[PDB]
Amino acid sequence: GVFNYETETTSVIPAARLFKAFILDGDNLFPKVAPQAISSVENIEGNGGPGTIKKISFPEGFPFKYVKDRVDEVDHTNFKYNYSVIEGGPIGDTLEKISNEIKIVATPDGGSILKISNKYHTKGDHEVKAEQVKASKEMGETLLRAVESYLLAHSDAYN
Ligand SMILES: C[C@H](CCC(=O)O)[C@H]1CC[C@H]2[C@@H]3CC[C@@H]4C[C@H](O)CC[C@]4(C)[C@H]3C[C@H](O)[C@]12C
Ligand SMILES: C[C@H](CCC(=O)O)[C@H]1CC[C@H]2[C@@H]3CC[C@@H]4C[C@H](O)CC[C@]4(C)[C@H]3C[C@H](O)[C@]12C
Repeated sequence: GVFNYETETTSVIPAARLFKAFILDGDNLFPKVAPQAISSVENIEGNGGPGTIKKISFPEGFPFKYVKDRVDEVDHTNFKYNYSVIEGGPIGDTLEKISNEIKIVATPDGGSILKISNKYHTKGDHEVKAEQVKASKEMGETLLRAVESYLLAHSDAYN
C-alpha cells in the first residue's frame, strides 16, 4: 500500500532561480555544497527528462550507502519535479519505491515555498511512521539550506 506524507518549507530564493539551481543543476550542486550530506551524484542513463536514472551516494557512516532514483516528470513552467526512489538503501523486500513530488511556488517577498509529497509504496505490511520520515525532511532541509547559502553568496550563478 501507500503512505503519503506532505510538507512545506520556505526559501529566501525566488522560485525560478531555486528551480534552476536545486532541481536543474542539483547533480553538480549537492556534492559541492553539501558533501557531508551527499557524497556524489552519478548519471546512469538519460539526459535529465522522464526515465533518467541517477545514483545518489551518501557519506560513510550514514544509515544507507546509496539510492537510485528515476525522474518521472519535469515541469519547467510550473516548477514541478517528480521522481521515484527505485533501488538501494531502504528499497527491498518491505519497500518497493518512494514516489516524490516537489513544487516550488513564488511568494511576494521574493522568496519561495517548496511543497513536497513523499509516497512510500510498501510490499504489504509493514508501516512507515512520521517519526522515521523525519530523516527525509531533515536531509531535504539540509540540502535546501546549503544550496540557498551558495546562491546568496554567488549572485551571478543561475540567473
Ligand atoms: C533534488 C534532487 C533532484 C535534482 C537532481 O537530481 O539533481 C533529488 C533527486 C533524488 C533526491 C534524494 C533521493 C533520496 C532521498 C529521498 C528523501 O525523500 C529526501 C532526501 C533524499 C536524499 C532526496 C533529496 C533530493 O530530493 C534528491 C537529491
Ligand atoms: C524512514 C524511511 C522509511 C523506511 C522504512 O520504513 O522502510 C526511509 C526510506 C528512505 C530513507 C532515506 C533514503 C535516503 C537517505 C539515506 C541516508 O543514508 C539517510 C537519510 C536518508 C534521507 C534516508 C532516511 C530514511 O531512512 C528514509 C526516508
